[PDB]
Amino acid sequence: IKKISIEGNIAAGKSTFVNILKQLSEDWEVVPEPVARWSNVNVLQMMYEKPERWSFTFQTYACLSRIRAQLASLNGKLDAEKPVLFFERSVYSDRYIFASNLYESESMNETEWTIYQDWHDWMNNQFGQSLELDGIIYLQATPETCLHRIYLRGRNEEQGIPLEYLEKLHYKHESWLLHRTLKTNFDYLQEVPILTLDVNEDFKDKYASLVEKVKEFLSTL
Amino acid sequence: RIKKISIEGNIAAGKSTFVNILKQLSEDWEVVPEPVARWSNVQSTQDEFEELTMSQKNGGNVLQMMYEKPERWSFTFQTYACLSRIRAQLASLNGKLKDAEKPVLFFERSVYSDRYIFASNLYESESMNETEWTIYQDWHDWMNNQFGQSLELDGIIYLQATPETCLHRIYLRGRNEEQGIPLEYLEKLHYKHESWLLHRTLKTNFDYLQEVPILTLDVNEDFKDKYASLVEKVKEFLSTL
Ligand SMILES: Nc1ncnc2c1ncn2[C@@H]1O[C@H](COP(=O)(O)OP(=O)(O)O)[C@@H](O)[C@H]1O
Ligand SMILES: Nc1ncnc2c1ncn2[C@@H]1O[C@H](COP(=O)(O)OP(=O)(O)O)[C@@H](O)[C@H]1O
Ligand SMILES: Nc1ncnc2c1ncn2[C@H]1C[C@H](O)[C@@H](CO)O1
Ligand SMILES: Nc1ncnc2c1ncn2[C@H]1C[C@H](O)[C@@H](CO)O1
Repeated sequence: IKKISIEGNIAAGKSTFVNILKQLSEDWEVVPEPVARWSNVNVLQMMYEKPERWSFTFQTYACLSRIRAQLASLNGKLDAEKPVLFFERSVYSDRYIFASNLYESESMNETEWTIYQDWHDWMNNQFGQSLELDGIIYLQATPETCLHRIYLRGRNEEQGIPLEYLEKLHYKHESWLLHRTLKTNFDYLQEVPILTLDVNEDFKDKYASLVEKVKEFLSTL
Repeated sequence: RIKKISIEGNIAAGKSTFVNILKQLSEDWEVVPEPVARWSNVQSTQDEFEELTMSQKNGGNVLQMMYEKPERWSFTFQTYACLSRIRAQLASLNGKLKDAEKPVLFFERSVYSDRYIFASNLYESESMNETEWTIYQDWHDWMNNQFGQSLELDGIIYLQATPETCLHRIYLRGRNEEQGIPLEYLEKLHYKHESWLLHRTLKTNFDYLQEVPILTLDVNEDFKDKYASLVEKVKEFLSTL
């Protein structure tokens, strides 16, 4: 099973795009972010209201529900010829973008962070080899595109998110995936291929061509 | 084929003492310490390069933090306490007792203590809200459907001391973080272990526990008074298995 992680900032349109991709082939399946599991255990609203209190509790639940659902979809599903499983984001995104960001903003203290890294390290050392990515698709949209789209989706918990939060997360994604300067202690990720895609335009325009590029990206793998 | 024996009892019941002495009777016996030292000095792993120039910094005390503000730090504590426990138990399960004839691996507390005794109590005491309590049980259960089976106990030895003995032995031990624990906290935990291990009425999400053999030992006495009898009882206990 070839595993692809779909990465991008909030409301760039990763659920939109991946849902579109699933249909191209029967050999293609998707692992969504468990946002409904998060809305009703509402830990998402809690952390966004009180980031200094609920940040670590969120990252734990977040990453845990992601590991669970990524593993459930390999342990079952697909006799498929050349199967691909696309992940809405990854364990690497949780830790080196969001959790790292919250730390950098002081919504996690040194203790919380250290515990979070030690849990991430262990949690991932049990599997890791099992959920290792073969490729990344970085959906690239500006902070402002992403602020507009948050308003379009209309989710109640995210309406307060300031642009400056999004710029931050945007800088982390560019550093990790475009400049490739961010260091994870998973050194295979340095030899993982990355398809960057501009998705700033309205999907009425340019969009469908992107999907043709993806069929391509997954020929070389 | 390693028999796993969990060693349970309240705080300062004397579990560390009894089982680290008890293990000298056999080379086929080894003990997995409760990783308390990791909880009072929290550290994550260092980069392969960073560690040649950087010291492993002394972390925070998430054990003190939890005592000082349980409604803030109970969830974070339970989560790490359980992770570190599992990690050590599994590591010694894969690690020790190669050339061993009748191996017994004695655990200091279990993953079930942390959930059904300690966390259960912080919930009940309102130190963890429903979300925290629900997130935690969801993690615990998952963790148990993986590495469990590999962790199943063959027995439990319950070292029974009065809340008052525990409190005394807390002062004796002199552990800084625990010095302001009131008798009432120890009372509640005593009660939880009674229901689990003596009366066996406490309702669990793991059925085999209802069947697991339990040896109850009274360790209120000065160590040397009952030592002879306790070792007798224990050995007559491992043979039933
Ligand atoms: N290219 C696009 N053009 C116009 N709207 C888009 C585009 N991509 C996504 N959207 C819309 O913006 C919102 C956020 O997209 P979504 O796929 O939910 O993002 P994510 O899952 O990455 O948070 C949704 O309303 C979606 O319909
Ligand atoms: N039977 C005993 N009589 C007098 N002191 C004891 C006895 N058993 C243990 N102690 C002391 O009580 C303290 C707590 O013991 P410890 O073995 O750390 O308990 P636990 O491991 O259950 O927390 C230590 O000072 C230990 O030396
Ligand atoms: N690992 C994470 N840490 C903090 N926040 C996260 C994380 N993953 C997803 N989110 C947020 C982004 C959107 O608000 C919403 C949709 O995924 O959930
Ligand atoms: N699972 C737990 N939950 C809350 N506290 C715990 C737990 N395990 C140990 N302790 C505390 C009690 C003693 O201070 C000391 C002995 O390990 O650490």
